[PDB]
Amino acid sequence: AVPAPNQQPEVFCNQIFINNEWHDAVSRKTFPTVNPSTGEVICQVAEGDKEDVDKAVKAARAAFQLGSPWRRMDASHRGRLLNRLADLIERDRTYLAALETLDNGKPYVISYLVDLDMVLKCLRYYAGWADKYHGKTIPIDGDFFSYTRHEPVGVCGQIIPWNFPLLMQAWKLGPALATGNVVVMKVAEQTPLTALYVANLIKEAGFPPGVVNIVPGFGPTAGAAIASHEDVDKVAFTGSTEIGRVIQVAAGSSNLKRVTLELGGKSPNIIMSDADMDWAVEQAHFALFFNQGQCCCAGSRTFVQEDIYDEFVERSVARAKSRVVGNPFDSKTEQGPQVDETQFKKILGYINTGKQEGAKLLCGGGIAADRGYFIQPTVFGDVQDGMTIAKEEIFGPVMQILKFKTIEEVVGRANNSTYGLAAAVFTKDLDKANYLSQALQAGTVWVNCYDVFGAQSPFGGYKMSGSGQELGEYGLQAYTEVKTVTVKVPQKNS
Amino acid sequence: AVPAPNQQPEVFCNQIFINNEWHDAVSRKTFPTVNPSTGEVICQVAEGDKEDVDKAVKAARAAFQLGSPWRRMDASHRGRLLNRLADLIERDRTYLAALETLDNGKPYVISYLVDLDMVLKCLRYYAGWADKYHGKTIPIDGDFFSYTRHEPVGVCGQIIPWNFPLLMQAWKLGPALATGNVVVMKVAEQTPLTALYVANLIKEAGFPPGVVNIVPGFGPTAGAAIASHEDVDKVAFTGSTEIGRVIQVAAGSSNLKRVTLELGGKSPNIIMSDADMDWAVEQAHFALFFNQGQCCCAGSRTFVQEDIYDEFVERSVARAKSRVVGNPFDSKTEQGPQVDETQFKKILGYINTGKQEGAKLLCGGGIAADRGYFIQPTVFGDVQDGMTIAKEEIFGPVMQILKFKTIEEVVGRANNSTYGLAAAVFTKDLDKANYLSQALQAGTVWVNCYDVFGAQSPFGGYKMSGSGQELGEYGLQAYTEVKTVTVKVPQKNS
Amino acid sequence: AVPAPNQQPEVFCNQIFINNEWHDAVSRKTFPTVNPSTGEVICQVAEGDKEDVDKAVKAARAAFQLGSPWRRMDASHRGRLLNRLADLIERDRTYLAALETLDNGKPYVISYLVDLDMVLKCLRYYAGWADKYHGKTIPIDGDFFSYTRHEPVGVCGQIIPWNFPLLMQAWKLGPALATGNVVVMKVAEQTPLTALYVANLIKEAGFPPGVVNIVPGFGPTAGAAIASHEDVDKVAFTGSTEIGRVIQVAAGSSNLKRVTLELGGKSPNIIMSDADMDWAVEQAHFALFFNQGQCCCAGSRTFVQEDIYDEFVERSVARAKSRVVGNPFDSKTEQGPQVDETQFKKILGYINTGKQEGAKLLCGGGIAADRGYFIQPTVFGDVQDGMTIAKEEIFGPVMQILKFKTIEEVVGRANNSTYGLAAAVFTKDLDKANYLSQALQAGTVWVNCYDVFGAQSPFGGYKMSGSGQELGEYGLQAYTEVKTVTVKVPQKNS
Amino acid sequence: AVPAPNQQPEVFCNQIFINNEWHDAVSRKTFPTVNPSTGEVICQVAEGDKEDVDKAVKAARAAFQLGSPWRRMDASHRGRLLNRLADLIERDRTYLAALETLDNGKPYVISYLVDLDMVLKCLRYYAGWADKYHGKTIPIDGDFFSYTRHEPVGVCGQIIPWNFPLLMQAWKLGPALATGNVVVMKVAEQTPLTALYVANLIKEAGFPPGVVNIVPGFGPTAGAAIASHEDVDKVAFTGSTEIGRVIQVAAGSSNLKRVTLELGGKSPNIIMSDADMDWAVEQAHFALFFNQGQCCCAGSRTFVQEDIYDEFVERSVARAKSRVVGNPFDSKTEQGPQVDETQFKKILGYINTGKQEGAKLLCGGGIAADRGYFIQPTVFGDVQDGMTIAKEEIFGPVMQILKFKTIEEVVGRANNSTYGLAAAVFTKDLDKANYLSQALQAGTVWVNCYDVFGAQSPFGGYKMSGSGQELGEYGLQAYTEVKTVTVKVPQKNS
Repeated sequence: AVPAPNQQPEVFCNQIFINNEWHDAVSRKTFPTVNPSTGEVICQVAEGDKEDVDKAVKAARAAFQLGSPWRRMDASHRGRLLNRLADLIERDRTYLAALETLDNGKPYVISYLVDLDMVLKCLRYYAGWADKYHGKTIPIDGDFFSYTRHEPVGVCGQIIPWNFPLLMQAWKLGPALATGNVVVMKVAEQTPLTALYVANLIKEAGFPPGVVNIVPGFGPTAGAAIASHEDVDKVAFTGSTEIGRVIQVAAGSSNLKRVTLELGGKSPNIIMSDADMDWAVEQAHFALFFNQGQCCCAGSRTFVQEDIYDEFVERSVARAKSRVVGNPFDSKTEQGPQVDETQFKKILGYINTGKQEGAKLLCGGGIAADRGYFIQPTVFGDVQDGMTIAKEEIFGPVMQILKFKTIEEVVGRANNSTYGLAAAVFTKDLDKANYLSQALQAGTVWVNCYDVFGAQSPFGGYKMSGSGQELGEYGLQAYTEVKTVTVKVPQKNS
Repeated sequence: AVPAPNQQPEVFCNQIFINNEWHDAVSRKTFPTVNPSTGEVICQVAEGDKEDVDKAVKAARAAFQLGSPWRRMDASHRGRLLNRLADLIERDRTYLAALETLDNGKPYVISYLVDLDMVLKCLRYYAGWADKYHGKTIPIDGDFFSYTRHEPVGVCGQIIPWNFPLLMQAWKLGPALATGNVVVMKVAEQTPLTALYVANLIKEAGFPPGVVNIVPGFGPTAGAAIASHEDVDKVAFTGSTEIGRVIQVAAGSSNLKRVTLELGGKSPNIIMSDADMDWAVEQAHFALFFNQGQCCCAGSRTFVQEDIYDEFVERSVARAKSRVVGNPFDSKTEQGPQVDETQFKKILGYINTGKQEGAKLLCGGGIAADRGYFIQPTVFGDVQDGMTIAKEEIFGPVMQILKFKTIEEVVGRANNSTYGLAAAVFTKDLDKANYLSQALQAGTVWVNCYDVFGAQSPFGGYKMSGSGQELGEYGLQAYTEVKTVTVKVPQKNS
Repeated sequence: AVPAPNQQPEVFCNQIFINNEWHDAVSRKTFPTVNPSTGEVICQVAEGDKEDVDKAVKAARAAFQLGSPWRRMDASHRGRLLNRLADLIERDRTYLAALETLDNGKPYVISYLVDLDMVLKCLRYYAGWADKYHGKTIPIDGDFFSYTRHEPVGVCGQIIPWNFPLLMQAWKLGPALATGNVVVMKVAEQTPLTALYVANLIKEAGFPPGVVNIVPGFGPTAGAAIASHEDVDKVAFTGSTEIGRVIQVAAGSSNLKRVTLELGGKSPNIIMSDADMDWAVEQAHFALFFNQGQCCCAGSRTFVQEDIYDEFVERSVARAKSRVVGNPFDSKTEQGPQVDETQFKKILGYINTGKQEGAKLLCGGGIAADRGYFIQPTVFGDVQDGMTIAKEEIFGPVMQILKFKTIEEVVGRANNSTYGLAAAVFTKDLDKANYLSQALQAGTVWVNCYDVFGAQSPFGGYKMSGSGQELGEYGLQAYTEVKTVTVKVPQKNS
Repeated sequence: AVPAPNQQPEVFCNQIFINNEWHDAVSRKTFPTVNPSTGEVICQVAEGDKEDVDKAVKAARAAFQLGSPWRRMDASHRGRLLNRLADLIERDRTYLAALETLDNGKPYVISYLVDLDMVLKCLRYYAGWADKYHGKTIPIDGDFFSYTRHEPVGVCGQIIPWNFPLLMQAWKLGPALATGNVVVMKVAEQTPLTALYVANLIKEAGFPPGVVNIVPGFGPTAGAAIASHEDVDKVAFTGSTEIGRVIQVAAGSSNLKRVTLELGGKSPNIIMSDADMDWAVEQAHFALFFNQGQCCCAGSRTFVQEDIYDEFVERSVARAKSRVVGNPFDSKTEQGPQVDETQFKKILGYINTGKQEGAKLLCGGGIAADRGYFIQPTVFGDVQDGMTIAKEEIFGPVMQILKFKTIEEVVGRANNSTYGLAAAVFTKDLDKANYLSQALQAGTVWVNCYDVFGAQSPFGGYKMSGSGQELGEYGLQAYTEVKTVTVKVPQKNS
């Protein structure tokens, strides 16, 4: 049941949001955001820079000041506000679902039923954490009373990617606002629209000004300015592992601000011989092709037991070949366009490599439309560990199927990586399930499923997949400062 | 590798322990504790009464007075004391292993390698909990500072059975002492020796007088006294499903003191068709025959799938037929005698019942010795739910094997009981394992194992199997009082 | 700013609520519920007995069936529904505020701005706990995977008082429904109306039938039946210190069900010489007189240091003499009538006793109106520890003001009580505030404030003040079953 | 009770510790360690470089290999070893305390009763954590079983400063080893000796080889090697606020490893007029002069209310004049030498700096002995906020006393700092303490005490005092990896 979408929704916000006010870039410069389906320009947006960031950072600090409305306000009320924002976004659910599809290109039915469901659940989840994250009282030695304060970290720099525009915004705002922090958020130049409108609903929710500031622009400028700002207490970056090094390097060189990173991966989806064929075939397909393959934890490495390899591939190629590519607003469409031309050509260049590298091209491999950034659902067979496509994150509709024999083999090959964001195991065996979920060096291991995220379930990565987690209770840690207060008492008793 | 035991351990203690001092029964009355292997008197024991109990409560009450050494005592020092006690106990491990065997009858190997092993770990485990059970600080509405204190409940009465004299003493003292309570313990008339000697080590450990008081005697008097005393803040009793209520009523009529209970069961052992036969066979035998059948969580109902019944049964009979019964001090001895004659004829009585009821006796079924309380390992086959041996806890080396076809059937038959202390499933299938562990109404579900107890692993029970928990972090709850302190402050800030 | 009250609200529910269906008593018997403002009979109400409780429990048990909608419901969905209930309550806030006044007598202004406010926040608070109450994974010894399940406890009997009809029901339902339990609630005969109407909203919110069953009636009939029921897993009773015991034996003598008690007290309010007169006096007045003095934790023992005693006493009388008593619906009315004649004659009888005992009657001491159950704000001075009025909870608008000299002294006298529900200390000294806050044997200690409850803050009592606590995260414990699942794994690694 | 020390303790360890083996530098290079009391060379010590570090890292990685002794080791057993290690350290308490003063310069009496006491307390505390850091089970939406695993981070690099050689080592090893990590530790060129001797005990303790590896040497070499190594999973650096920056970038450019920082401070000690003068003055002296001024959290900023300033100043200057400087092995000595010549000149330059700035030198201000790096207890008065001595951490026995008027004023002046490690308030008023403990922007606030550290008490910092904390349960956060495991289940039920 998905409400009919407005295929050309009108855009109301396209500037810089500061102190619950809409501003032009200081420079007066703007950038265009494009429809990835047509290549056409949707509209112009304010191009924020250092001076816009400072303005935003000045607004946040003063809103984070002791005695300020936001700082004094009940922890319970912060959650009421978060619930309100949830209420209003739901009110604007059909519109936002269409605008997200318009700028990002993901099919509307997904935008409505998945992305916007997940946004509502995440904000409502964190509303419930607002007054339920407690510090401790500590039975310290001697005649002393010791307790801890879990205060907000402060002015939080937040940079999010384009693959899940709205839900990334929610994943960040949730714990930061539930914990009493203020935010200056940097949104992706490819998909800044839905976040700019939500800032409107942030305003409509009742949130005081300066608590959430969004500065649209470009990474190296706005993004870098935040990463370098001397009055920013923490920066959360989600995006290319390349810029990540940039963020951490600038961060130590600015003020030693608190830095958490959530980068890419090359997630292994391991199908053991005793797996349910039909189910593993469909979850494997979803695992890689979901969101036009542009998922942090896409199952881009399909290991299949040799005894079943041929059948699995067969069904996967059949499955892949049936995937409907086209208008995201068309109910039948399973896959919309790639986010942008650069990414578009990047994936094509990967496929090209895969071919020359010797991987067996079984289907797709080229452009799926003369218009927009469409790429055919591509499946490579007989993929090797050394192949470029089997090592580098493609972030596209390119499926990699590797052949293995034993469980000891797949663990080492799966774990032989610089990444460790996610992984999955398909098997009926209890000991196989447990062996693997323990042995795989991943921040998330799915068993007989894939891409199952819960508002209560954390999402963190290992190795070069970064640090820190998202969702669940763990999220509140990186947005909180712990203060210990140890008071001298007349005489301690148990 | 077990050190040669003293088959004739000398007993140093047989009096009443109050305020780190040994007292004579106020009545001057004593009773004999007897070796279940020979049936002769070990020694005379002070027979505590109400008058001795009152002494103990008064001694305890004073040790818990605000400002006392124990109450002013550092939380971490509390752990050192239990850790010291552990260290003292290890020093006397060989001595204590002999004494427990002498009074209880369990093989010296098990006493040394199992029972005492878990005593050290329980005490060492809870020693680490002493200063790590935190209170909270709560982001309450209004300009207030709210935090909780986890205070000791106060004077705690503890009644423990005879099947695990030392381990039970440790399960109870573990959470009690680490969390700062004081204790008046009543030990089993059948097995008082090891507990009395341990009180002595507590003396040497450095525990302030009154902190632990032990009053040997019988239930209706001593036990009743603790249960009825109007200055007893808590009473922890483990044992008969019958007497437990007496506690709930006797205490619920006195001063509404805290009562948690850990009572008997009829725990079902479910063997699925795809389980490892050899493993299942040896585990099922252990699950029921462990500690001469004298276990609360004995797998007293072995459910076996039709497809594997015959082979499982055959394998079961030989294993039991091979089980070595005799002098507990014999290295080769697998099973000692029942704790006393009352138990011995009682179990004899049950075996008889099955025979009449039509259960197929497959082995054992009679007395294995003309001296001591030895009973033959016995196996009943083709057992049906409605039989008495399938309904009442036998607490002896009598095995019940039931046959089933579907998992939905065994779920219902397994759950159709007044008990719910534990349960087990043996299977290689993941989905069965998850299904059964969830569907089963038991406090503890073992999968592909049995009697797997962790000091860190909690021990609770459903229905009439008792309330409250033992072991793990959950144990400290029942021995802690939560006091909320709410403070007015100038101006509340996040 | 309170909306105009409807002094004669219509009654829409007055029967027995089972399976979201309205039923008459099996016997078809009914009882009258009275307006304490006129004494006149408001309406007739179904008189539930054992037979009706059998009905409800059978509906509850079936609602708790494994595979049932309530059992299968997303934990997050349980939270959505509690939020739905609060929303519908908010829509009917003015109505419920008026029916609560008519049935109970409490001032309309208080019912609206306090009672239903706290009702709404409590429900919204626990809605957020719904999917945040986690079990643990345990690093147990050996090659095992051990974790716990925090399952619902099951069929929960809830017997609630009349002093906070709506808040009490919300206080019980919140955590219970949040942990996935099903409820059979016994409401006060004096106050059945507002809770029955909520029953309508429970149905309207979307709760599956049989998840909540409310059987209004009388204690010895309805109440005892619940307390003795063999298929009830837990009984939560709140009220009379006398009746509480009936519960503990009835349940301990029934099926070993889990039993929580919430009984009265005689909470000491300690005012030190260096306290703020203005603040202390106004709080000391509030502490006892709130809700017509019918609060379990009312500060019925006012200790005032000798140096400030007289000035305080003088001011307290003036304050109470000025307290406006009358029509609860009048904005200027400060104190309405007592809940009923039973309570009415009871407290007069207590005033009588206090006179005979030699307590200094300083104001009031009699009837405040010829119609209804109004009693004058009463103040007794020079109260002594041995006096009846200083030992038994009056639950009326009767204030006791005692004299003391040292901080060492008031602690002994304050803790010299059978109860331990609440306490308070008023002072500007840090060491005095900490010293007393620790040494006071009460589940709740207020500093420079009184009756400060946060839904996030637990509410429990010491000694004979009952067990467990209400509100907070500790509130989820009493409605949870801990299941331990320990699984054998190929090879354990850190 | 202090045992007389060995004033010329023998050195038994002086090389590089890898896999429980003592090795020479690859280069065979050594460096001399100096006695800061005599200025003479104590002995030669192996000078590790990149190559020696690479060896240690591989040996660390090897001990962390899945299926290794340390990885298979029971969490509770991990605790036995830490408890064992502490035991061995206690046994060598007098020797290690002598060596620390010899190498560090702090008074033996303090080394013995403070540092080594604290070292023991840290180890035994974290021993009890080993098996108490639980993961959680999470009520995720859908038919799934979701849980998280808290695995070790891996190879943990630890660079420690010289002011608390043994205590700093413990603070790092404790949490690291309790959670199952392996260590490659860099000890200070000034104070490598006692840390090396412990390595010997670690072996006698029984830790599997490679679990802890200690590399003596220099910062630009060993430290930089560790921070840049591609196989070190996390780097924790403690020391110079300047160097702290170098680590974060090298780590950002190396392998994006986890980096926690603990830098310098300029902690404000705020004395209110109503504080206890005598207590305040002796604590204020201690707050700064402890450990020859060489504490990151030194009360280097003493704010005194104008009404009591003159007397406080009067009292503090005398107190310092009476402070004994000399041979740390002489019991009467309160203050030994600074750690070295670098530190020695640094403090002289700072004392000169304040002199030039116009700060009133009230006592000391020069060299205190011709031999070794002894410096006169120095007290500056009428210090202004803009002065360098009021802004930069001197890390010497140099006291700065500032004057203030109101509580709101000192709050802004105190918080106006790049540091936020600690703070303290002296007052008898409840509202002032609570107001200030909340408003002070510090990782740790003391009330009426200073330098009160408990193993159970977390130790972190605000602003440019670094990230992450030490001690408490919060100390384990940095040494833990969170893995979420999400399993498809037949049908989820509560």
